Amino acid sequence: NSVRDAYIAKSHNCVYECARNEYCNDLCTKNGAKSGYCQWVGKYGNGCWCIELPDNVPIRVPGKCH
Repeated sequence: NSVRDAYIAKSHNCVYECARNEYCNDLCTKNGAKSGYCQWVGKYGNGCWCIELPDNVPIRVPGKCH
């Protein structure tokens, strides 16, 4: 469908660095997701992972963050 679990991105192909869960939940839900949390030690380091983020919101994909 139109939603996916994903790292929400900020320009240009960067995760939102994090430490605490509430920050990520706030960020993710503002952007239409159901919830979110801070994933420590993931594919791109520590970043906010959103649950059921709408597909029109950019996400982290393979490539260089800058």
